[PDB]
This record gives sequence, structure tokens and C-alpha cells, in this order.
Amino acid sequence: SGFRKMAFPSGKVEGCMVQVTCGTTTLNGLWLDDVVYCPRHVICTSEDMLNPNYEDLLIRKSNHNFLVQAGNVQLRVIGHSMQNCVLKLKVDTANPKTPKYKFVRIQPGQTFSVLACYNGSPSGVYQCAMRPNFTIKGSFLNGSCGSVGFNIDYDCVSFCYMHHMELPTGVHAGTDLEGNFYGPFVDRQTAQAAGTDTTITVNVLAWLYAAVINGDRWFLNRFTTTLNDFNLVAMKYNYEPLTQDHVDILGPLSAQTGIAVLDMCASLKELLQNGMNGRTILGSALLEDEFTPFDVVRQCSGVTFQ
Amino acid sequence: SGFRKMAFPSGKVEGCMVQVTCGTTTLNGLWLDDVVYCPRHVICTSEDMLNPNYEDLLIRKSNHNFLVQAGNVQLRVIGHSMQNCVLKLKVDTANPKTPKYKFVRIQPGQTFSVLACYNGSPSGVYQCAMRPNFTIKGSFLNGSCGSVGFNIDYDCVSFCYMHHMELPTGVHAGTDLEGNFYGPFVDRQTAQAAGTDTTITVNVLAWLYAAVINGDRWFLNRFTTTLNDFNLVAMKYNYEPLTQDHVDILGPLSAQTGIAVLDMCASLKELLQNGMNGRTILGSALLEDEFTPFDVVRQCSGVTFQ
Ligand SMILES: *[C@H](O)[C@H](C[C@@H]1CCNC1=O)NC(=O)[C@H](CC1CCCCC1)NC(=O)OCc1cccc(Cl)c1
Ligand SMILES: *[C@H](O)[C@H](C[C@@H]1CCNC1=O)NC(=O)[C@H](CC1CCCCC1)NC(=O)OCc1cccc(Cl)c1
Repeated sequence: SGFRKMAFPSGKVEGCMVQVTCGTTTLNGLWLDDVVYCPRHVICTSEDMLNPNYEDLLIRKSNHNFLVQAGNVQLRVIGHSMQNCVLKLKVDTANPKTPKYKFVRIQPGQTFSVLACYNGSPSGVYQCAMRPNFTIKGSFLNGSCGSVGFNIDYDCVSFCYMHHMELPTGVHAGTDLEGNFYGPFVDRQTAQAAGTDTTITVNVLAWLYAAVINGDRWFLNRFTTTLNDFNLVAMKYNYEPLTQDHVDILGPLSAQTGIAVLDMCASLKELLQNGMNGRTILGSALLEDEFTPFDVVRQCSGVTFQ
Repeated sequence: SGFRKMAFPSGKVEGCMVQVTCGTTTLNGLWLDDVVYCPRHVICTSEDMLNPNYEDLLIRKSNHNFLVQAGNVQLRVIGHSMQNCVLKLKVDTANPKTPKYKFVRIQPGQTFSVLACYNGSPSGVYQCAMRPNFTIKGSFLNGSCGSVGFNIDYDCVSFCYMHHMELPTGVHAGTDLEGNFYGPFVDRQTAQAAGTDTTITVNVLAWLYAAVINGDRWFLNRFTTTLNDFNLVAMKYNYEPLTQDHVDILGPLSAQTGIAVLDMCASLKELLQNGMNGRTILGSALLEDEFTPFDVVRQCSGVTFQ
């Protein structure tokens, strides 16, 4: 028992991280087979940021302008292309440590592990959720661009995030690995703000089930509620609407705990209206929304990876 | 910016995890050079747990009783010995993925990453602290024994924990890698309880500095306090005494933030006496004590590993 924010084991991704230097900018790249993926703003300079035309900027580059270092072995770039907001550097050596992998674009509310990196070297690993406003609340300093977020499925690494920038509230924005930003953000230095966020309701419910699985029950009640009247309460507390699809996703946890989904909704209602009154749940004094239902099942059942 | 509970990158340790089977028990082992380290209670059986004499139990074993599997390659045991509560299985193949490493016994209040494992396969990675009562609040199911905790220093893996059991409060107990339990616990099935825990004061202060570095300042004040009068307040709220050595350890964070250590103590005093009044710090509604001063500096300055 116990319940922690648990990241995926990072080894498969550590073997893919490289340093990409172009001009006065250094950031991280992702080396899979003979291609290095990195944010296209690596080709910007300190005076290009304002409103760059990356097509122009890229046609002015030569392969030899891109300095790619994999540890203490430097990689020759033999070609380059742009895909949305990611640069693909073709190198003359395939990464022998390339895992089985997929590129996936995730939905808000889904979670992933971030391998935070500087100069191609990993600093640490932690679990994030994609917020409803398409930002992540990460831990990123200068040099971290090109760090990736990922999930692991049995043996396969699903890459879903590459880091590009920090918004003025201190939250983070980036792309999928095909270079499409999450959210309305652009890799331009302009007025950009996160926008209003909401709590991921289905995740809070998953975490309440985690708590029950682990012996916290003080928040349960005999009441129930309908999905309608729950969502009426959710809206007032800035929670995402709970859908019938969410309810079905919470099915397995409901079976295992013997607590119908709509009964856990009634418990969440009372926690929203009354607060926790100095109680904690799973070591938290706040309702936690960065565990998906699958995260809970994985951790409370012991799934592993090969 | 941002601040997360960040684990060390786990790749170096993933390449050392193996499955150890003896009799009806399966658990994890740590394969470094030609030795596999695992909890000695692997040699117990379902009727041995009550009060086993492991010396007797071990002299009755043959090498071929230990089934060691490194993925889909099975390892022959060519010898076995006992060191305190860990079994050392000598195998005829050295692990080619052995990192540079140390065994270290940590002090309460120090943190480490846990690579949670089942059947020799990693499940997830997360950050723990050794509690003052020598337990850890982990996330461990049956089969997780032999999972290890570790820190990384530049390029070197310092192993500091191997998992053995869960106490009745749902917290976890284990040994250093030389087999000495942390705390008064024994690998015997008897009445064993964690004992009273306390909050790691120097860590709370580190985390308050993390908050300032990241733009939370609402808890600061103009007051100061003496180390004596702080510890008088600490005792009443079940906090560890703050030592002059703790104060000196918090020096770097004090410089960088311009906030004298004793002024941050005055801020912690008021948080203890008044609570947070519905405020949060770094996303938490509780005072967080599982970040050491070194953790804060590492994360807020961007240290990496090779
Ligand atoms: C890439 O390593 C870097 C990561 C940022 C720095 C601080 N936190 C992060 O996550 N990204 C940038 O610095 C980014 C660069 C621009 C270049 C032109 C196209 C759009 C991206 N700019 C950025 O994030 O500005 C905000 C910021 C806040 C605080 C410190 C800094 Cl250095 C930047
Ligand atoms: C080893 O994989 C296992 C890890 C425990 C199981 C549940 N959570 C854990 O951390 N350890 C044990 O099962 C341990 C075995 C004894 C054997 C005799 C010597 C001392 C250790 N016993 C144990 O932890 O009992 C408490 C417990 C609580 C809940 C479930 C279980 Cl299966 C055990």
C-alpha cells in the first residue's frame, strides 16, 4: 500500500537525449533512429524572437550550423527539415539505444512523465498532467527546451510532449513530437497567457478511489447524486464537467471498491461544499487531480514494463 | 521556474534489477558486478516467518535453490552469503550495465528516489524521505521487496535503501545495502510499529526558500526569532529541533534569497501558529518536508548527471 506521484522509469528516454547547439542557443534534442527532434526556436537568435519567419530562418541555415552532441560523441547533421514547430535533424548515425516508440498527441487531463534535461543530460524525472488550458505545471529552467514527456506501455515509449517555453504565470507550454503546440500558443515572443484553468474532475474521483483502496474512507457518505446535479455543483467550483464516458472509465475502480461512481460523486460534492475541515487525503490537504483512473489502477495493481 | 517532487533519472538502476526466486517467494535483486543483493527473507517460507533463524535457514540452502532471472537470461548462482539482513548471491556473470556506485547509509531527513519493481521489472520511480522514525512513506505492493532507493552524484549511483516490509500503519521499512535495518525493525513477523514521527524542520525551511525562489512570498514577515525561541515553538508542533548545523546548511539558500535563516524561521513560526488560512505554497496546502536544502538547490539551479 501507499500512493505516490510516480513517474515512469526513465531509462529508455535517457538514452535518446542529446545536446543541440546552433548559434548562441543550446537546448536538448531527442535522438530516435537517425533523426534528432528539437524545438525549431533553436534557429532563432536574441533579435529574431519578436516575430520570426522560421521558413526564412531555416533556408539560411547549413547542416554544419547544427552542433549535435550525444555525450562526448558529436553527431554530423546530413539534412534538416521543419515539421510544424519541431526541427528534424537527419544525422549519419542511428541511435543504437532507440526504444520501441510512438508519437502520441494527448488530451487534456492525461498525465505523463517529464525527463527534465540540460545540455543533453537528464536532471530529474517527474509526473505532470496536461491541464485543461493546455499548459503544464512543470519545473523547467533555461536550457530545458527539448526535454520530453512520455508514457510507457508495456515495452513501448509513447512520446507526447516536448518543452518550448514558460508563460508569464510560471507554467509551461510546448508541443507534441510532431511539433503542434498544445493550446493556442505560438513560438513567437508576444503577449501570451495561459487562460483560465479548471480542475480535472474525473482525475479527482480516481484519486478518491485510490484513497479508499489505501484505507482513507472518512470522506465517504451514504448519499448519492445524479450526474446532472453533480455537474451543477462542479461548475460552481470550477471543475470540468463529468461525462458519461468518464463514469464508464471509473467503472473498474468502482468494482474493486464497491463504491458506485455516482456515490463517489456525492462524496466529492460534500468535500467541495464543506472543505476538508483539517483532514488530509493520501497526505494532501487539497483535492488532487493529476492522477488518471489508469494511473490509479497501474499503481494500486503493480503493472510493470519490459 | 516551477517546483516538483523530482526523482533522479532511473536508467542506471533499471539495468541492475533482477528477479530472485527461492521456493514459493519471488522478489527483486540488485545485480552489481557478479553479485546479486536481495532481502534475506527470500529464504523464509510461509511457516518460517514467525521467528526464523536465518543462519540455520541459509546453511540448508543450495546454490541451485536460488533462481535468478535477468530479463530472459537466467543467472547461475555459484555461491551465497549473508550480510546482516541482505543475501549476497554470487553469480557467474558480471553485470555489463553496472554503473559507478556506492553503498551509503543515510540519516533521517535525507531524501532518495525509489525505483519500485516487481519480478525484476521496474514499475515507477518516485522521491521519498527517510522519516525521523526510520520509516518511509512509500508505494509498495507484494513482490516489491528488493526494490532500492538511491541518489545520483554527478555520475555515481549511491544506493541507500532496499525494501523489506510494510508496517501496520501502511508505511515501509527496510535496510541499507549492507543489510542493516533503518530503525529498530527486524525481519521477523512480530508486533512491530513505526513509533511517533516528527516533521523535518530543516526541510520545511528549504521548501519555503524554494517557494521564495519561485515567487511565493505571502508567508514572509518582517519579524525575526532566535534559534532557542524557534525550537520552543517547534517542539509544540512536533517538529524536529533546528540545529546550528541546519542553519549553516541553509546558508546558500539564504544568500540567493536575501532572507536570513532566522527570518525564515519566524515565518515558519507564524505558519505553525496561524495555519495557511486557505493559502497554498508551491501547490500545497500543507507544509512540505520531503525536500532537503540540497534538493532545492539542485532543482532551482539545474544540476545534471553523466
Ligand atoms: C528553452 O530552454 C527555454 C525554457 C524556458 C526558460 C525558463 N523556463 C522555461 O521553460 N525557453 C525559452 O526561453 C523561450 C524561448 C522563446 C524563443 C522564441 C520563440 C518562443 C520561445 N522563452 C521563454 O520561455 O520566455 C519566458 C521566460 C521566463 C523566465 C525566464 C526565461 Cl529565460 C524565459
Ligand atoms: C516483499 O515483496 C513484501 C513487501 C510488502 C508487501 C505489501 N507491502 C510491502 O511493502 N514484504 C512482505 O510481505 C513482508 C515479508 C516478511 C517475511 C518475514 C520477515 C519479515 C518480512 N511482510 C510484510 O510486509 O507484512 C505486512 C503486510 C501488509 C500488507 C500486505 C502484506 Cl502481503 C504484508
